[PDB]
Amino acid sequence: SHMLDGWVPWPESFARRYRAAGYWEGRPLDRLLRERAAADPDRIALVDAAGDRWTYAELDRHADRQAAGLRRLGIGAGDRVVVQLPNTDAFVVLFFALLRAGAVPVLTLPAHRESEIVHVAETAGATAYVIPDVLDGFDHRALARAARKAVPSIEHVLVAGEAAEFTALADVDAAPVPLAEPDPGDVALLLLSGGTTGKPKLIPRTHDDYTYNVRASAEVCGFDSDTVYLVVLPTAHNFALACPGLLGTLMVGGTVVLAPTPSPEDAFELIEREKVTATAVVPPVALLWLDAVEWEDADLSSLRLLQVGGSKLGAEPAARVRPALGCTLQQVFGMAEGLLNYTRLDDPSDLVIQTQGRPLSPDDEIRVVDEDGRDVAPGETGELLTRGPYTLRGYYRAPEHNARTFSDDGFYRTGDLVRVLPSGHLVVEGRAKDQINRGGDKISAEELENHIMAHPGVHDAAVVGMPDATMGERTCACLVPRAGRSAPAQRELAAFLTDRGVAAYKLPDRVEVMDAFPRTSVGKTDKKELGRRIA
Ligand SMILES: Nc1ncnc2c1ncn2[C@@H]1O[C@H](COP(=O)(O)OC(=O)c2ccccc2)[C@@H](O)[C@H]1O
Ligand SMILES: [Mg+2]
Repeated sequence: SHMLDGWVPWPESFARRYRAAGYWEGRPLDRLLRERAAADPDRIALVDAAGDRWTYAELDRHADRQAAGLRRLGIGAGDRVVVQLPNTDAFVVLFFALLRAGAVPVLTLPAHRESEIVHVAETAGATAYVIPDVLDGFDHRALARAARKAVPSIEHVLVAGEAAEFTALADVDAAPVPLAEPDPGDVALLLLSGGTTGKPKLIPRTHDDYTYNVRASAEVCGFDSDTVYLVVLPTAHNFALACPGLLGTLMVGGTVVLAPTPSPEDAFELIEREKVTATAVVPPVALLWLDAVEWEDADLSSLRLLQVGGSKLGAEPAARVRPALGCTLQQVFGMAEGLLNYTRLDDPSDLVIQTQGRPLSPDDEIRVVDEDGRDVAPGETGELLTRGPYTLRGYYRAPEHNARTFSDDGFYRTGDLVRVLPSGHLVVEGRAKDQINRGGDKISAEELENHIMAHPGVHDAAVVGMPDATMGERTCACLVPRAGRSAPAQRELAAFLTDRGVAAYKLPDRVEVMDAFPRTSVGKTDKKELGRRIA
């Protein structure tokens, strides 16, 4: 019996291998803090952007108090809680308090709006929603009111700030209570995938596979008690949470330092002030920092490791990382679904510059296949399929999408196009999935098309990616105007999408209007040819 239904557990044969190999160590996710705080209670665990800092024993205690307060509210074993918080200490405490209460965090980003939040809350049948009050000029409590009208299961709303009619997250606090450990083979959290279908999809990560993700990534990244990790991406991003992210920093006893934004203004000062040794960024932020050192005077010398992932860093800026930033580059080809590829920190610089890494686990299995599903010859380009000790066997409550996306023997189809080199390192060559990668931000084309076509002037919509030198891809919305009406232009369509509740990173960069969409045989919209007609 598993505490949650709607997910697809590993076959018992694989489970026994991964336990025998020491990958699945049988420990709840919250135990990495409990254990580090018992051994190093007085070490500084967490620093925020203001300079406020907390020990391991203070983090562990506060998480115990907030787990107790959550239970006084009825948020307990197996309930799903949508979490949408900025890079604050409030997120870190709530993450471990939800785990210790038995609740399942459903992690969303600050940029997500009503469309994403309502669907994610509905799919998970979430019983609570955790928000800030106002962030980047948006009042998230308005969003929480709209979410509660569409999703009746939401009983509580916890606000990191002025809670209005809702519950203040700071008041969720009570004397610690003995709370039962969860089964380590159960789902610990739900991640939001970037998406390839009309509706976002949630990824269950179990305690055993996510601990191993964190533990093995910290080993390969040299994370130790002397690591000062700067959280530049959102705390809810798998990359900054667990690869090794903040959980890996806390697992080994380093210091987590929270950045409010990735701008040099904020990031470079925290690196100088806190003596940050490691961080992780997307390539657009990499290029910015690579530029900004020529007019910023911050001392960044404590930097030892810059991870760059989410999209492919080019070889020319990759080669600039050591001269400009004085640190080692690690390319990270990962996914919230599982498989992580890392360059090794002592790889020859050729491989750190030209490749996106090699798999994290000895039991990560890699297949590269052609259109006919057939394995390619060595060193040819095909679609990557993967199976392993921390890669999901199925999305959460998405059986139709599961039947298209995983092979009969359990291989997850990444939708990425790759080459495997003789050393085992991968080179990302492109994408088979219909998903735009806008500076690391993933845009499901089908989701956005369903949004655009709901506009009264749009009949059909085909969303196509465009190369961009600094963003990697931008978004073009190709529109067939509704019969005898005028399709909207770029600013009006963007305004319609915002009020419909679409995250701002999914707003099209460009609008193209045409009479019909190029079609292949079988009658599907040819977006390879649109990529040409719109050029
Ligand atoms: N270094 C890279 N080069 C080229 N493409 C990369 C890449 N890293 C991710 N990708 C692409 O993002 C997809 C997964 O994105 P996701 O938002 O779930 O998480 C990371 O994006 C993510 C999660 C954990 C660690 C790192 C990135 C991958 O399938 C791939 O298409
Ligand atoms: Mg340095």
